[PDB]
Amino acid sequence: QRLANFLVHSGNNFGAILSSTNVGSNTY
Amino acid sequence: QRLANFLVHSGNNFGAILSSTNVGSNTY
Amino acid sequence: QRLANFLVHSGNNFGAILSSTNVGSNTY
Amino acid sequence: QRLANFLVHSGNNFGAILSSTNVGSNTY
Amino acid sequence: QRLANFLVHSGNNFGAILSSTNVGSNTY
Amino acid sequence: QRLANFLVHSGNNFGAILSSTNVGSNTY
Amino acid sequence: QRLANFLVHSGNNFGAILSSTNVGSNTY
Amino acid sequence: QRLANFLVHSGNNFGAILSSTNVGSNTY
Amino acid sequence: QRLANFLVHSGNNFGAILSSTNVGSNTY
Amino acid sequence: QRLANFLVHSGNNFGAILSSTNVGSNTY
Repeated sequence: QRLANFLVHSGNNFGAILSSTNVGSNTY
Repeated sequence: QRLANFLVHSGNNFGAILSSTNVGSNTY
Repeated sequence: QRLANFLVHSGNNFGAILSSTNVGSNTY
Repeated sequence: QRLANFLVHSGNNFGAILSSTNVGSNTY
Repeated sequence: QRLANFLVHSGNNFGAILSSTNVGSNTY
Repeated sequence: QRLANFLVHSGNNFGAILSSTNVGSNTY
Repeated sequence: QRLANFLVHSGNNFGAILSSTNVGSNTY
Repeated sequence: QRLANFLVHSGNNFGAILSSTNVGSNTY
Repeated sequence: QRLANFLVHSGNNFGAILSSTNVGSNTY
Repeated sequence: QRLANFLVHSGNNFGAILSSTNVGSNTY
């Protein structure tokens, strides 16, 4: 039913790649 | 039913690539 | 039924590419 | 039903790759 | 039902790869 | 400069009240 | 400069009140 | 500079109150 | 500079109150 | 610079109060 192909070429990674990132950084 | 092909070429990554990022950064 | 081909060439990435980003940044 | 192929080529990784990262960083 | 193939090539890893990382870093 | 008064009366709460909620729910 | 008064009356709470909630729920 | 007063009255709490909650729940 | 007053009245607590909770619950 | 007053009244606590909780619960 569902098919997916992923091909990634990264030289230098400082962020997110195929990732899920959560940052609160709230202030009260 | 659903087919998807992904091909990404990144040299330097400082952000998000194929990612899901959440940032609150709320203030009360 | 649904077919999709993605080909991306990025040199330097500081933002979002094929991503979903959410930022609150609310103020109360 | 669901099929997925992942192929990643990373030279230097300082962030997240195929990962799930959570950071509170809240302030009260 | 569910099939997944993972192939990762990392040279130097300073972050997370196929990982789940949690960091509080809260302040009261 | 900025002044704000909040007064909320809730009987039963199943959603968000004075909150900031983020839901990805993306599909690739 | 900034002043804020919060007064909340909740009977039964099943959601978020004065909170910041993040849910990935992504699918690859 | 910044002043904030919080007063909360909860009878039964099943969710989040003045909290920051992060849930991955990702699928690969 | 920053001042904050918190007053919470809870009868029965099954969730989070003035807390920071992180749950991976990822699937590969 | 930073001042914070916390006053909490709990009858029965089954969750987190002024706490930081981390739960992996990942699956591979």
